[PDB]
Amino acid sequence: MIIPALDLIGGTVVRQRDYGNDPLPRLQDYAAQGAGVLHLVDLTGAKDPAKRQIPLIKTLVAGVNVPVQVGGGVRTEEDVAALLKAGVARVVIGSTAVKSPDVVKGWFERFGAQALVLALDVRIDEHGTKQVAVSGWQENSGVSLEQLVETYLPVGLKHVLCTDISRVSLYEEVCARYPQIAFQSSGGIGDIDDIAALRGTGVRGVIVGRALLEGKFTVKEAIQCWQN
Repeated sequence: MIIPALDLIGGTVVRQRDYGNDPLPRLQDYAAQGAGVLHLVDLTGAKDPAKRQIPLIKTLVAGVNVPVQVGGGVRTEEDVAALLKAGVARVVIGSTAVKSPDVVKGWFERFGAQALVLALDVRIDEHGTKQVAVSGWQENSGVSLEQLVETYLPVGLKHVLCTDISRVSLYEEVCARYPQIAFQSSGGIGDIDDIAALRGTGVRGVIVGRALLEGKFTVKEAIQCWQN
């Protein structure tokens, strides 16, 4: 499916570039065009978990009729629980999934794999290895995408979000290798042709953010393309 995305700072939709303070009508129109899932990044919370935008997230989730996956500096069991309590369908786990796998495996056991998405940044190194990194501005963490995925398979891993931060063959490879996992792709979507390029790869979800904000195409057009 297409997964439209918004990044939020203090109630503001951002890319830094300001897109106004109307995230709810934006999300509602995404849903209205047929989106089955939405993606939110809480940039405020990612900078200070004490300022996690729980009240706003509550309102946004209550305001649409589709599951929303939400991430942004989720570090603790308590972060996960508070997001789910606010009505989030799935919590997106980034750096913590690389940093403390045994802890996060406990979270799978507690919350269920349907409630968790692992967001992994990947850069292809000199040798062609898919290296995991916790962010675009930090060095590789010393573990490959395959190795980290295989760490979580025994607790029923089902959802992985994969962002290529080095830049299709990448997604073809990992999706084929782990057909029991629903991979999402993130980044690199500049126009409708980019969505088409992902169609035969095995990727289950396509995160689309900035291209929607820039008016390159609509959610409806993205879905029609995806569905061929």
